[PDB]
Amino acid sequence: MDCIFIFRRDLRLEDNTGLNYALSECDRVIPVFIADPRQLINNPYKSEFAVSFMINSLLELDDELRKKGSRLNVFFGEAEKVVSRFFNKVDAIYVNEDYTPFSISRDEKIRKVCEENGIEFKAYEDYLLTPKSLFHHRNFTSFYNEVSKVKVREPETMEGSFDVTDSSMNVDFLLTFKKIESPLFRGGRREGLYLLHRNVDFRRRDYPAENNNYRLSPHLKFGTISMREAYYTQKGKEEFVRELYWRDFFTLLAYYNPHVFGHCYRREYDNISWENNESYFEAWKEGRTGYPIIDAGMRMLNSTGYINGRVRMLVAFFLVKVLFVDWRWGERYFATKLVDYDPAINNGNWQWIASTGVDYMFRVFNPWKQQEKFDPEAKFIKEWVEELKDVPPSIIHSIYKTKVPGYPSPIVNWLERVNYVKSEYKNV
Ligand SMILES: Cc1cc2nc3c(=O)[nH]c(=O)nc-3n(C[C@H](O)[C@H](O)[C@H](O)COP(=O)(O)OP(=O)(O)OC[C@H]3O[C@@H](n4cnc5c(N)ncnc54)[C@H](O)[C@@H]3O)c2cc1C
Ligand SMILES: Cc1cc2nc3c(=O)[nH]c(=O)nc-3n(C[C@H](O)[C@H](O)[C@H](O)COP(=O)(O)OP(=O)(O)OC[C@H]3O[C@@H](n4cnc5c(N)ncnc54)[C@H](O)[C@@H]3O)c2cc1C
Repeated sequence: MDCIFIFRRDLRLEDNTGLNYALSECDRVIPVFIADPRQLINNPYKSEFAVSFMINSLLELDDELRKKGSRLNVFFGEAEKVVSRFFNKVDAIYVNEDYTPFSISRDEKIRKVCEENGIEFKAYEDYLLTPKSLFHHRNFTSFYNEVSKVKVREPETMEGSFDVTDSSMNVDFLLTFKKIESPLFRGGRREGLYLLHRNVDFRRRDYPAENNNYRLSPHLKFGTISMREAYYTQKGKEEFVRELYWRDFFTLLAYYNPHVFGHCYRREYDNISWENNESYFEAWKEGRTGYPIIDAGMRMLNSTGYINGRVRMLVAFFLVKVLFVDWRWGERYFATKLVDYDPAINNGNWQWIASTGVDYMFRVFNPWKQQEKFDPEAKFIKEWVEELKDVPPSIIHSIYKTKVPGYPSPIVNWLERVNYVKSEYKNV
């Protein structure tokens, strides 16, 4: 048959489930990418960094296609409407299903349009490491132990034929949306594999100053490499593989509990009276809070669109349990900066930290203790907080006692706040 494959979040030609079936089931396959205005224009949850990474990855994907006497066929508009106008005469349409409300309804509409035109619509599982039917767990540890026993499908690629549509635009069109690139990523599968092979001490992955994180999230989220590939390449590293499974967990959690997008996983907490002091929130986004480690984190994130998991949760903790600001505010702000923004993964993590999610205990961290343990030399802090650039570490770790020039002193006492926020939770 003459069919179409629509890329979305699986920006690669290797080990792409839906693409594989498409290549083996039809004679010619037209590789398509649809620039959707609901995602690229006036998206409150849009990240400029994430977009650049996607565009760059889309540019790289286009090269791989040209090396096969084809090219990426680009269209513009809402997915369902695009299919409707341009593909009404194609045989079938292949894709990889996703798990968010937006994605689910978008595919339902494409399905309707497909039935009323005689186009076969085939969606396949690809983003997850495990089959979705296998989910039915309260917490992560329960999930991992049960599902990790299952065998991960091995990467594979089918041979086929890539065709083109003269009408369609080409990747050049997408350059309008690439406005500001992360100095820390370049996108594409080639960079992805390079990162996948750096040998780091994952053991010390908590220390920001060190370089022990693979920085693979954006590549996994946008699919320059498959979940299965990351898995087999690192199969021997238990720590990394278990963390890889956290992606599946949060995705599936959201898939089976759509209400997380807008409400608390544990609904009762939808009654918390967030102080939401717009003033503190503004200080948090600018990294002008009085805590060095928190300031360093936000500042890095702002200019880079990335921060390791340790800083990520310290920052999230501080906004929710110390400045007492609704986690949804932080969720949205992050969605705005993360080069690796993933709706379900971002949501899952925020709720976890705000303890309105999968973690049922009311977890608390000591900013100063934390700061001093994971950045003993204050190297990370000095790298991102301009003003403390020359203050000796010893002082920085106690900067609440002093008051260096140009650096605001703590905007609140975390201890008193955390106690109040908790009482407010128990109150509920
Ligand atoms: C900034 C960005 C732009 C992208 N543009 C395209 C594109 O043009 N074409 C394409 O095929 N794929 C695009 N992608 C890839 C996208 O991840 C896949 O298309 C995916 O299948 C779509 O579902 P999503 O939930 O990730 O949509 P996303 O782009 O995250 O979001 C789509 C819609 O959901 C809203 N939304 C996102 N997060 C939240 C939240 N936490 N709470 C409430 N609402 C939220 C957005 O505002 C928008 O209205 C883009 C991804 C990002 C992060
Ligand atoms: C408040 C908060 C928001 C977050 N938002 C996102 C997000 O929007 N998109 C996203 O991809 N990750 C998010 N995470 C998870 C995690 O921080 C990032 O995946 C990680 O920092 C990416 O950098 P890395 O690849 O170097 O991770 P490293 O530790 O090198 O690699 C570990 C890998 O395991 C997985 N992983 C590790 N921690 C988590 C986690 N907590 N949740 C899910 N998967 C994990 C990822 O594949 C990650 O690449 C968030 C975490 C927190 C606490």
